[PDB]
Amino acid sequence: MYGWWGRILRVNLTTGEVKVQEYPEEVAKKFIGGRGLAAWILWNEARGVEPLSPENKLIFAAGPFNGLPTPSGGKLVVAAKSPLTGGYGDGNLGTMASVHLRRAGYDALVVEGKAKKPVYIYIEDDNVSILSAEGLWGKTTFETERELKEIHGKNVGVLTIGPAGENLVKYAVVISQEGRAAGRPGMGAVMGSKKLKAVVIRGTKEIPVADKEELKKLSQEAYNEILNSPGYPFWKRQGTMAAVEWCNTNYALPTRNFSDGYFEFARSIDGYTMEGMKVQQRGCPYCNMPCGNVVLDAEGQESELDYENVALLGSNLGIGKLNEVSVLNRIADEMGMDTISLGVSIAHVMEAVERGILKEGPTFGDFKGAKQLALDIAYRKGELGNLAAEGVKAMAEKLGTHDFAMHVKGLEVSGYNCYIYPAMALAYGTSAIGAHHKEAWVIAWEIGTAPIEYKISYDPIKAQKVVELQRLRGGLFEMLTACRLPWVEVGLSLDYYPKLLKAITGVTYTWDDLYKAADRVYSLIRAYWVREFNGKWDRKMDYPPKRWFTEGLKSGPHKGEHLDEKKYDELLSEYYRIRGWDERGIPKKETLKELDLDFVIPELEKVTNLE
Amino acid sequence: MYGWWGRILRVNLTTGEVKVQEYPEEVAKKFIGGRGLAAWILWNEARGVEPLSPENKLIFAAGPFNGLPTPSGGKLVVAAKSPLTGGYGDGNLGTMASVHLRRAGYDALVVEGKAKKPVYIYIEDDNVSILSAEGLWGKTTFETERELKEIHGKNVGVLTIGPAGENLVKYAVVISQEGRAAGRPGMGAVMGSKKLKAVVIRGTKEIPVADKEELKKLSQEAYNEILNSPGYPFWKRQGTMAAVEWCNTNYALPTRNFSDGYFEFARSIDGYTMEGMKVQQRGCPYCNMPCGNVVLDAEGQESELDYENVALLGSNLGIGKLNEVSVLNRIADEMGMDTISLGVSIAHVMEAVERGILKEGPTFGDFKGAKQLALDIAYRKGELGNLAAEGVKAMAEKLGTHDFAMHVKGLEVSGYNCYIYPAMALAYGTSAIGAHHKEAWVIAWEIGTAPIEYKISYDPIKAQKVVELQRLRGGLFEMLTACRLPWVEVGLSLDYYPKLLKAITGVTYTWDDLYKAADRVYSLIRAYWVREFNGKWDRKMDYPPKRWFTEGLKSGPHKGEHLDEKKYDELLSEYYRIRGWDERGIPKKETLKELDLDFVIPELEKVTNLE
Ligand code: SF4
Ligand code: SF4
Repeated sequence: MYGWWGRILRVNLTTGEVKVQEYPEEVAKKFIGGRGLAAWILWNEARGVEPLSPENKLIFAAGPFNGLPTPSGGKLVVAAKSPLTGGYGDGNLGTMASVHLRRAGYDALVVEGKAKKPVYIYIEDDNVSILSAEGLWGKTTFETERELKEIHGKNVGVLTIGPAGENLVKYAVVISQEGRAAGRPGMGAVMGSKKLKAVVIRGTKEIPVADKEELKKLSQEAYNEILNSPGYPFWKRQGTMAAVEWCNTNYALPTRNFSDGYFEFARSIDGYTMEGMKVQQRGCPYCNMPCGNVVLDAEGQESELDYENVALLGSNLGIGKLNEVSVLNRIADEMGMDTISLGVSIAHVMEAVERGILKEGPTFGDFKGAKQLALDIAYRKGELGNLAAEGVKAMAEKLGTHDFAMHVKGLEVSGYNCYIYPAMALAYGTSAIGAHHKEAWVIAWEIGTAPIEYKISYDPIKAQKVVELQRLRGGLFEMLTACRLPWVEVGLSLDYYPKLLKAITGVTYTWDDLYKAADRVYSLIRAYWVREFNGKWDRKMDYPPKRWFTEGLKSGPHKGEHLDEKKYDELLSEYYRIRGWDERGIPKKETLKELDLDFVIPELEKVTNLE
Repeated sequence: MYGWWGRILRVNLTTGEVKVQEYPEEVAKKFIGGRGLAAWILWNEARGVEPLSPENKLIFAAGPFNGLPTPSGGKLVVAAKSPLTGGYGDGNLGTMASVHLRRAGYDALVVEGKAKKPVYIYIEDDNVSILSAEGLWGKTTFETERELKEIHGKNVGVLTIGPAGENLVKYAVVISQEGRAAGRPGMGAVMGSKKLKAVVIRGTKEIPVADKEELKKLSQEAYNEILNSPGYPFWKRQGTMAAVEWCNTNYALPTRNFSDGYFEFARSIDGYTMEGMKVQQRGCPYCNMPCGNVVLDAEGQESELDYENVALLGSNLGIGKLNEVSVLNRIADEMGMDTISLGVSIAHVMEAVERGILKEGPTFGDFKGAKQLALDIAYRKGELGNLAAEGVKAMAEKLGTHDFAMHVKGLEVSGYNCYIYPAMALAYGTSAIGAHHKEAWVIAWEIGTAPIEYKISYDPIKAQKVVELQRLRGGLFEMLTACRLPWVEVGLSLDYYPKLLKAITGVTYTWDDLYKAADRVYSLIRAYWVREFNGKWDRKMDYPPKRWFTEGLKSGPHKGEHLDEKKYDELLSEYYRIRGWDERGIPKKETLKELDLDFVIPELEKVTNLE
């Protein structure tokens, strides 16, 4: 076997047992890695488990591209049954831990059980130990990684959780290298529930490559193509922050809990403003187009800015000064909580306060109040911090505020306001893990323009475009696993991927093979949700928030415009037709058989009727 | 088996293999623990090795008293073939590592081999790992322990080496809890030679004891006997520092490389001065008479003062301000170098400089110059610092200054100047590990008074006294292994010891059994020296420094007086007569047989003729 090790590191925190599981080359070829491998593991090992119980499996899954010098191939997938959504949950982050896990001889790391006290997992090739982290517990993510490196050396990959993870904030994430984050659906809370403070990894092994020279050649070509792309200069300057102006121009910038798609103060929180306050730039392993832009916040502290962070903690909160939004951003990284769900939870509180629903709490534009709430959420201080720490779905159940609860499947909607964007609304509605733009950022195509540089339509071809994008963004890139931005942003040819894959693994994958592996992952993931939800499931699970159907844009040429539910419903049926799912969004028996998921049928039938 | 576990933790840094060695209860009964067990291990496993080579064995040996709540029972022996003397070397320190090692299920820890890069050993009960210490290398002992606890928590025992150990200073030691030190004969250099930066230990097991109720009863009585002793109040005030005035009054205070036994500025570095500058008091585990007296030095830094540190870095260097001596003391602790050998080496340089033998270097009374040289020794910076880092024996050979090289067997003489004290000179001459007062502080008995509160003689009875004290101090207390101070200083009855040993192990030891066990250890150690010296050995190996014969006291009523060679030689023969050793200081065959050391005979016969 080349590329894949066929090895998965297993750590049981309850028993202290550490072992290496060998999985068949057939499974590796069939699921490829990252999310695929994770979905296979969770389907088999997390049936009916409580997300915060010792039985949940915390998975760190790499893929064949990882550990090797592949173009922006320093990504890693973190997965577990989600404490926020109750379904399959995952996330991705660039981190040296990805390079080291693979160079240490493993394709993935699976943590089960729960330690008796705070501990961290140490991995140096074949030497794996569960060590006491009593001294680290309570420290920020930044401080935890800094201290671990002060002991073991700079040459290690470190994954940590901060107080939000330790306190089981439902959208707590895993942090690496002060800025890289993974696991919006609460991977950080699953990590915290096991009393797992960090993971330190070092690898030195040579990963067996089927064609060393092709690999080295293809990689050099791709790097050069990136360096020579016309978008490279502007990408180097603004990175994802170029989307603030682009979204504002197109009425897609979430403003005041998604109330409007335009923000009057977007310029003072945009990419140009960011350029003027940038002090450093860093990136993920093996990437020659770094986009981790670091600024100084209002308190003079370094903060790494990404578009989503700014959109959800800036315009979405009615906060118009980038230096202030940057303080909130830093807090999220330090505490280890998702900037998106954090911002949407805060915005939800702000709307409830302005409406008189909540007697106390911050209002839109209130930076000091937003900062205090962010901190109270991470430390679960007071009734408000505790409520908001649960996310908008849970919070809305308690407050009767479902009308303005911006989420899909319990996962908070990200940085694109879709009052007039049917395809993007469908992307959020059908995202495998819950509302996220990860799997299909189709709004650009719907508009005809993109950040590096209108008539509302429900054409069934939009459902086809979303499935196509999900195959690449929610499948391929989450399985390799590698950054999708070189392709998305600078236009690196997708042809490099199946070639790099054969050069590495020696297996020839055609685009249809890849499209099929991605579809298998999608149906398996959906199957997981259906099974864990005990068959209680229908098409409404794939609907975007009610706000986009009952309210419209508040300003500009498109004022009053919104989504037509009837037409959205028809577009959803088209999505199901293309995926081979029934009108409830559940995979059909024939579809499962065709995707080599026969094993799913018996289990799903114990819970509902299949078609 | 009670008391002893009969288990030794084994760590091979070259191969990375960790295993547990079981040894018979008969060996445990025979050698008891600590130095006894260490001597057994070195005899069998450090045969013909280079002290700084991977084959040398670094031993951390505890005894049956350790890990249990025994009066001042938190001591630990650190042993290995010495890079300073070439013979058997060991030292002792109080440390929570002692409590933890034994509660983790081990009687001792033996480290062999050499790591490719800096590492530290982590022990938590049965979970043992070799971890990267690449970020730690180069840090002071204080900072190393502090950082390790910032990761693993406060409930651990830690042993570290500082830059002096890393740089292989010949008298580098192992440090714990910013003040406790062990291994004057270079144990820190052996540790540094293996690229072992630290040992972190945690133990939670219940150590099996034969009679828990009697152990509890005896310990409470002993603790109360200490509290209620007439010497307790003055001890709590001055600790070992009371010896500065006592030695000065009796012309035993090493002054200017032992040139005199009287120092004109002794009051300014004495116990009363120490009391006026004490800011804290620390101690070893399970001790109710803590003696780690912490003062602020001339630089406002904390420094724990012990008599020897002050005598050898103060009066011995012509430095009369305690705050300045405390700066040197702190450097010795931070760097991890023996204060005694450091001071004697610096003192040697000062005399050579003032005699014009050395053209560059500090002179007596030169604090600034002494500080710079101490730092240069730790970092092996320059010709002078590298030379002094070798110790006086090696340094004297190069400079041809043997006439004033104060050492015995290559270990520098400690804090008692013996121009007029034959028994104490015999104590230094016959000390099992080289010049040290550890095994027999007979000078107090020789004069008739003690710090806690004369006509020179060579009576044969003085050799008997030295043997008796060696049995207790170099044997019993190094085997239990427990602090000898409660007995020496406040008069704790020695009768508690055999009784406590019985309550713990279930085995009865009469005083004759203990004397025999101690004599067995003394002959096995002497046999190790002879064998490692390839048979090149004679009575002059047990001679005190030449200066005590060729010069006399420079002050007071005893001005001009010194030791007589012929008379000392007869006293030494009396010592051998009592020990059953021949006129070359080598154990006789019948003595070895009597002490159950038959196995030693064949090995000694390959290098010399036995009697
Ligand atoms: S483009 Fe940005 S997110 Fe992608 S690998 Fe490079 S630094 Fe990481
Ligand atoms: S008397 Fe001093 S050296 Fe002995 S155990 Fe107590 S604190 Fe340690």
